[PDB]
Amino acid sequence: NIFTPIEEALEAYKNGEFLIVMDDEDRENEGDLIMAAELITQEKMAFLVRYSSGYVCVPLSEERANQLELPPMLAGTAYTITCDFAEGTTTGISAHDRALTTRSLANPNSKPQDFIKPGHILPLRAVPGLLKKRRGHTEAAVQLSTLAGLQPAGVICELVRDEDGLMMRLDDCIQFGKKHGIKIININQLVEYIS
Amino acid sequence: NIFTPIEEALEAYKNGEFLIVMDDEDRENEGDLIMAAELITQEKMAFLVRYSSGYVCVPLSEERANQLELPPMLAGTAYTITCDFAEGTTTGISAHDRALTTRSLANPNSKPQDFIKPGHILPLRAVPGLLKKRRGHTEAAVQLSTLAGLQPAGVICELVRDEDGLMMRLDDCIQFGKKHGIKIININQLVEYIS
Ligand SMILES: O=C(CO)[C@H](O)[C@H](O)COP(=O)(O)O
Ligand SMILES: O=C(CO)[C@H](O)[C@H](O)COP(=O)(O)O
Repeated sequence: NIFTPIEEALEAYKNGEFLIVMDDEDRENEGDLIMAAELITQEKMAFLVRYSSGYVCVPLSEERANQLELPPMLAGTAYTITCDFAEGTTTGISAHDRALTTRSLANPNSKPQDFIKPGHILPLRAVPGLLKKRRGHTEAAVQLSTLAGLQPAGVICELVRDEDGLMMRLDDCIQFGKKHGIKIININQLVEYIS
Repeated sequence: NIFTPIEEALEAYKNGEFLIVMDDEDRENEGDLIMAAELITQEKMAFLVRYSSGYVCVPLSEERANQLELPPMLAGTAYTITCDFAEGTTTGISAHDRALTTRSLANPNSKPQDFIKPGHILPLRAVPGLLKKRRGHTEAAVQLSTLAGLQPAGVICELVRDEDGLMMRLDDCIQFGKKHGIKIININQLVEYIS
């Protein structure tokens, strides 16, 4: 009575909804909002930023990051050099611009030269094999997109409490999901489904 | 009747208050919260994240960034490789951790090896000469800290509207300052003072 079955969650994800994603069933886990990169709108980005740390990340497969010439920031969360999609952005940081950059990272027609680096989005490199190889939120995002038949790209950020800025643990995530009509899943659940 | 005189603003800054900082007097300017890096607490970081884009940046002088071995992210806003202060942080992204990292970047006793890279704070390299050479929010932050007799390090983020995630222009910044008891200045004002 807490977690949504995966096949129902995937349909929500396919229809451009966020999912609240926990590591497993533990009450002390902190929740992330995750949705498909190609489906994030200005309004949905505004929502994500409003209720999160605002350190908005875009999980991509290593292969896709390689195609887009987004190398690891250095040579643990696998940050690439940051970026903005050049055409149609100004400040880069706005909900509109962050959403556009995120959709562009998912778009299979995007080219390396279409992006300015550094920028205001944080792409992440998901390991090949995804959740079977690393049970990270990065791998979860790309896995969800893959299972949904979408481009292997997601967008994520950590839920934070309005009251005090503490990250939302399970109880608060359940409350947030109820208030905003967002389904909750956990990574263990996803691993079980694909295994 | 909008902008606080610089000497009064500096005293507020010295006492660990944020300032709302605009480029000049134009009503279309978007506002940033800026405060001294060494003075930011868990609670003040929570506040900054709550009302901003959450893409929290820490302006440092080039000399200080060089000392801390924080090279430009690539070889426009001058991002360095991101970082977390290692000791006393866990997730890096929490208000507590982001605040600690920010204070640590200001601390003249901090050493390069004290930080993990990449991380969850975005240090920025302010150009030598600060606002006399580049009228950026990066240079403004380091200038304010310098004028306040503090370490040449600040912390900044863009104010965003709760309603729709649009960046706060002047009118909304005035409202925000009144609601939260935060003074407003502009960069042109600061340039005039130092010139
Ligand atoms: O959720 C997170 C860590 O709690 C962050 O969103 C991170 O950017 C990606 O997570 P991971 O390192 O688990 O892939
Ligand atoms: O305020 C900003 C741009 O509007 C951002 O905070 C940026 O990180 C630093 O600004 P600048 O490039 O002006 O130094």
